[PDB]
Amino acid sequence: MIGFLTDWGLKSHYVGVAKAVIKRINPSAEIIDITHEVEPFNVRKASHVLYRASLDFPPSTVFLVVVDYGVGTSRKAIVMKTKNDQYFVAPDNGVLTVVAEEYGVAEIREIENRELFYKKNPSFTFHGRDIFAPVAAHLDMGLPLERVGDRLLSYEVLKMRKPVVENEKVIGEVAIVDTFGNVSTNIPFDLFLKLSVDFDDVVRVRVGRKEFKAAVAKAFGDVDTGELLVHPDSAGFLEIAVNLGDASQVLSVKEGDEIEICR
Amino acid sequence: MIGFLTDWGLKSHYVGVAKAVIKRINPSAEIIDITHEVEPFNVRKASHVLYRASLDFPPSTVFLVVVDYGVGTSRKAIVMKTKNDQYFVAPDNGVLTVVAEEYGVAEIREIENRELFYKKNPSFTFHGRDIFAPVAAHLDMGLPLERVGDRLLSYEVLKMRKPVVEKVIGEVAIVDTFGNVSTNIPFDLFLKLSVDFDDVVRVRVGRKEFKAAVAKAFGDVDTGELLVHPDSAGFLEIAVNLGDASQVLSVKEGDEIEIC
Amino acid sequence: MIGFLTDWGLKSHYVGVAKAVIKRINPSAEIIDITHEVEPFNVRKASHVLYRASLDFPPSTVFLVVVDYGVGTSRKAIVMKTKNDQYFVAPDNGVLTVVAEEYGVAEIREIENRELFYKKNPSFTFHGRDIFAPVAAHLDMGLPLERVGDRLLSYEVLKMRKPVVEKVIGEVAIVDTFGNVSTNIPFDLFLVDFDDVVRVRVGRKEFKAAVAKAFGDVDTGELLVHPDSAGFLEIAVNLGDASQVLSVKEGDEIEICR
Ligand SMILES: Nc1ncnc2c1ncn2[C@@H]1O[C@H](CO)[C@@H](O)[C@H]1O
Ligand SMILES: Nc1ncnc2c1ncn2[C@@H]1O[C@H](CO)[C@@H](O)[C@H]1O
Ligand SMILES: Nc1ncnc2c1ncn2[C@@H]1O[C@H](CO)[C@@H](O)[C@H]1O
Repeated sequence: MIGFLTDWGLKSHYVGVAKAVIKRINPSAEIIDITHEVEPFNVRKASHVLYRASLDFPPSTVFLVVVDYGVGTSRKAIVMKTKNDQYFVAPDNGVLTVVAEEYGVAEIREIENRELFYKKNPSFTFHGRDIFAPVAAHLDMGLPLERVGDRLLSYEVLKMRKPVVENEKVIGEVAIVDTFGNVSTNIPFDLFLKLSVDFDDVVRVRVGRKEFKAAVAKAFGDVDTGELLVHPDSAGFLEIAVNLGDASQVLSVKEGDEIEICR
Repeated sequence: MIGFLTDWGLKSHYVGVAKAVIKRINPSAEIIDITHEVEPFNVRKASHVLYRASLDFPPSTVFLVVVDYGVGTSRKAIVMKTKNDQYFVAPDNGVLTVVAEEYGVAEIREIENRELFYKKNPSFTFHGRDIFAPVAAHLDMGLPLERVGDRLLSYEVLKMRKPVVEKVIGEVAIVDTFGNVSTNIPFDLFLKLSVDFDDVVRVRVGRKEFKAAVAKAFGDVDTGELLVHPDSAGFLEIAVNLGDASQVLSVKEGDEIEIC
Repeated sequence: MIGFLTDWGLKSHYVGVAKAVIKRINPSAEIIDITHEVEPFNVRKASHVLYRASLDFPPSTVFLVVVDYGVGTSRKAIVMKTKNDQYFVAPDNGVLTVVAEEYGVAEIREIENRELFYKKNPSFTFHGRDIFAPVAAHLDMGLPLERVGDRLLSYEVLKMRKPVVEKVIGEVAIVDTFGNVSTNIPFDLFLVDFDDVVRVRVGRKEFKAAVAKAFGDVDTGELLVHPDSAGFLEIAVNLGDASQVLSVKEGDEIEICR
């Protein structure tokens, strides 16, 4: 199957034309949209969403990831193979930073085989349709990776301050704010569990100059309606939520904001 | 096939990983999204959307319904088979109220067979992915109902105000993209008011009253005018031709409406 | 395959039931959503989106186009085949204006064969589900065009001002999610050369913009004029929102001077 992730939006016809190109190449291709609502050009956000979603896709899955503000420039178009046997077709702009770091890099190829393109002369600003989609389509069809082009020894990496445990607390950043307003950080709940904390404990969540108390719980309903809670999200990350409410509003936080959780 | 309905939104990756899990259990599963934009936690809205959508799905359809604010709590995870031969995989929180009342209940099973789960250790807040989705996939693929778990004799029901005639009185059930206001009032029940097409009735919402023409199509009235008619599911719906009824009437779902 | 375009939105269950209907007629039907977020009743916007998307769909593609404010009225329901071998199932309200003009019309049939319907008695306001969807499904299965109904020798046309060159002038056709402003001006006509700086006039205000190939060819936040993925001249702000910066909306007149 092909996992599809972009910042194109479902309002425009861009997603549909890319799917048409894929289906023209392989009528039997299975395309699963991860999301097409990544905020415009937000590669940092996309890198996180990609990793978390990839955890639920099987080995051999080909991911079409296109959040490409540098489309048409000298930035490289690449295909990465992670040590967990998954494939990623994307621009070399750092969007593959998290999967590369979490799964390990097995091999990286630059897309040079023009025979895999949808058009002889790709549009200057829509490589997603003319280069990335068809390449993902061919790979998902059995095309050997080596046929995409020559290997690369490096790839662009997004500078990120790794979440660490230091003196009774864990420091990190807000990675994703979902539809409910739940605030998921880049702090692994396992890392958080090294602060010798447990469900039913109460910890302090610090955002900027504010400090909130929050119960460590398993489910939203484990606290009264409207109350804050700290729990592990579906991908194993520490998330802050408000039962039947919006944590991003209560904390007044947005993606990228530094967040601290004291024991 | 599988009818998918949630309050997860299409912006998050939640819907995609759920479909991936389903596709992993059954590569040829046909998944049709009813909607994933149900307002967060709004089980009442979902209960109506579910029923109206189900009317166009064939018998044997397995519906995956997940608007589950109680995920991870003691609330039951169930599978309901209605008398019209449709199956519903959902939390026991009242979201299946309308399909239960309209189609009647044939059987109810509590999801207990852990071998039907996606992961050995289900997440505390994403049963949609770890329990409901895979169970819906297995069911849509043949799995006998008895393989789900023990039977249940009752299910949580959403308290509702059954629409009656005496004028007609009901509630706004769904406000769609266009702002059309669909009620829980069957258009047939309304016709038992000696009313007829072309007649002008009065719409009473809150403390305001409007004049509305009984018509068949939006274009049967001048642009911007209010009309009362049967929507695609047989329910009385109020709309503004080339306009937004919800804005004009300044009404929201759950709102009580009166037609004299 | 079927290209699906409407103004129904993805929030409502309408799109879903329409797809269920297509699938019941043909379980193997391949449905590709072009968009369901066309502004309500905006047939003009839909006509441009339909054409631009259709350029990337193969011949023999069946397009289900339903932006039908006149649903339930005397407006005709039709099936149009264009000379580029694509089929369009839609209301006769001008939504097919652009594909008809750009590709040329091969034939038009009024939908009269009721055996192609979803139900004997179609709803008054959801022909998308009861008439258009099933018809598109059948055509996609190989149903001969002559089996749809009788031929029509005309169709409703949305009058439109054609862009020119004298500096060139045109109108904003589509503003995408990024805020990029795509016009109805073919970038070929426009072709001045890349790297030159031109003037963009949007009513009373004027802006300077670089003619470039990639958004990144200018500095962050700067304006550029380039060909979009369909070949139309588009105005964009690198890493920004041109629609906001230019304070323009679809339908607005746009001028570009050397
Ligand atoms: N105005 C813009 N500035 C920079 N990048 C853009 C702009 N519009 C679209 N893109 C990028 O084009 C890519 C698709 O080719 C998208 O992933 C998007 O990030
Ligand atoms: N902050 C929250 N409070 C209560 N329920 C929630 C919250 N966030 C998500 N959910 C529920 O989790 C379910 C998915 O597991 C969704 O159907 C949603 O209703
Ligand atoms: N209030 C309304 N006025 C006019 N047309 C409408 C209204 N609501 C829905 N429609 C049309 O009904 C069609 C679907 O049957 C849609 O394409 C939409 O344009």
